Amino acid sequence: PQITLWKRPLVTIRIGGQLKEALLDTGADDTVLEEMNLPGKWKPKMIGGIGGFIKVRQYDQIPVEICGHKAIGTVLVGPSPVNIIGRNLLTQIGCTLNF
Amino acid sequence: PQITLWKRPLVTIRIGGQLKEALLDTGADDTVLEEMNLPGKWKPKMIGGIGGFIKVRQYDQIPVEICGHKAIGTVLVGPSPVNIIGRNLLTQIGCTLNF
Ligand SMILES: CC(C)(C)NC(=O)[C@@H]1C[C@@H]2CCCC[C@@H]2CN1C[C@@H](O)[C@H](Cc1ccccc1)NC(=O)[C@H](CC(N)=O)NC(=O)c1ccc2ccccc2n1
Repeated sequence: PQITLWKRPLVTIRIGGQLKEALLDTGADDTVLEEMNLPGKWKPKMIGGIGGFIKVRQYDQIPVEICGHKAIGTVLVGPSPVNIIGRNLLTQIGCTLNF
Repeated sequence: PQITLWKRPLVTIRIGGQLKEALLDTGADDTVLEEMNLPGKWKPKMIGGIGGFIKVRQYDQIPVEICGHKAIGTVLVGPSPVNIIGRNLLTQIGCTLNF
């Protein structure tokens, strides 16, 4: 589809079979999720943006479906106010910026 | 242009007569530039990101040229590792997300 930027580009994703709302974020290298209790091994990581760094848990090879387009890769879980879909998964769904 | 996302969507902009590299960021509501001088009055403001809140200088009605496209709007100046072009300006240049 085509997603306009008049409002935050929030879309429904499925991860762990849960449905969530998440921000399509061309400025994010990573995919960062609101705290959720995913099973599996993880590695600690620190990621940064405006305001500083937060501690997150890195889970690998997690399926994430984005408006019906399937992806699989790394998701970082921790105390973010918003679920963010970053470039690692936006590339997998063939997302471009256009103007 | 059509811009893919296997690398950061960094483009050249012109602001205040100077060229800068900036990130095309669909996740950012606002446009936030690294600390610099701009002409005119500014007002103190605060904005929040993944790592928490920062103090910024708000400049209104600033012209910014983004890959040759003209925008004129609010630019926030503050401590950042990256010059970020947010939706307030992306929408002025007709930028959408597509997949
Ligand atoms: C820019 C404003 C403040 C207007 N908005 C944001 O920061 C929004 C805020 C919402 C709500 C909180 C969670 C984050 C989301 C989306 N961000 C926008 C992002 O696109 C944001 C933009 C940004 C890029 C680079 C530096 C600072 C801000 N990106 C990130 O926060 C992500 C997190 C991540 N690791 O995926 N960051 C980066 O991609 C990144 C790249 C390079 C780099 C270099 C040095 C230091 C930090 C850093 N972060």
